[PDB]
Amino acid sequence: VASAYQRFEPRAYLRNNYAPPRGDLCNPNGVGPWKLRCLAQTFATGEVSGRTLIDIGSGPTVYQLLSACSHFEDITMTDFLEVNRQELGRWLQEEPGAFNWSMYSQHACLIEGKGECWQDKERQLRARVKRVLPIDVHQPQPLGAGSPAPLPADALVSAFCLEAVSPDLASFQRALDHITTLLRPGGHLLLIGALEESWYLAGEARLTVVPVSEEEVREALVRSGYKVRDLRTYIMPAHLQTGVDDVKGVFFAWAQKV
Ligand SMILES: Nc1ncnc2c1ncn2[C@@H]1O[C@H](CSCC[C@H](N)C(=O)O)[C@@H](O)[C@H]1O
Ligand SMILES: N[C@H]1CCc2ccccc2[C@H]1O
Repeated sequence: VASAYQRFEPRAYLRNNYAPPRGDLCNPNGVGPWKLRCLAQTFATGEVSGRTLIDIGSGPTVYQLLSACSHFEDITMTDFLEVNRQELGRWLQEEPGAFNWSMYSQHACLIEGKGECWQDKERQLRARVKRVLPIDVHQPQPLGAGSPAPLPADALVSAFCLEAVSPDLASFQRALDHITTLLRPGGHLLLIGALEESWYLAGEARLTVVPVSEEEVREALVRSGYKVRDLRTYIMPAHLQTGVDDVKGVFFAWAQKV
């Protein structure tokens, strides 16, 4: 795995999953609106709050934190690759060539229904993101020892990471335990991932994925000592099946550490 990700191309990844058609948020039945809606509805309950939040395996994306940013003042973004942390930086600093997340910011504002302009939303996200750290979910201590990230975190967010970096279920379970050590007791985990997928492309890189089911995800969460508050499934429509992968569905889980 670690070897495969060496050819991971952030620009090709973003283009494959966050540019039209999947990146076309106008159709409410798409995977993007669905993910944003799951994240928005969860935070809207007001039951997921605190001071610090860690995003596990952020890669070069920020959509997963658009609704979250208004509930946590200290946000930590992370990733295995330096190239991704660099791409993130370009957007956080508003540097040349940053990826345009404005459509997602606008829809998150639309979905949240607080009449917030998307520039304010992006402003808050850039402000509350205090650091982009390297990470390895396979190490018992993902962030290492003595990381600037406040621990234990109040909340964790991770999208398309674990299943995309573990050769099989077992590795998936350990990686889950590994990041859970970063979550404060009683804390919350918002996990999004691919269902029954086995590979996806990112430029020259061809990544293996462990095909997981909703039950396998639920059981793994429980085994890690979580209380599954909510677990949803989104079936990938034919129109969003483009050749960049073989994903069948997408899952969203809101688990609380007990
Ligand atoms: N061992 C590891 N530990 C943590 N993250 C890893 C990893 N190996 C690879 N990754 C990272 O996991 C990411 C999977 S892509 C997910 C990107 C983004 N979170 C989204 O929702 O689209 C990549 O950025 C990859 O570099
Ligand atoms: N590995 C992940 C990459 C991001 C993504 C987005 C939407 C649907 C599926 C997927 C999976 O391929």
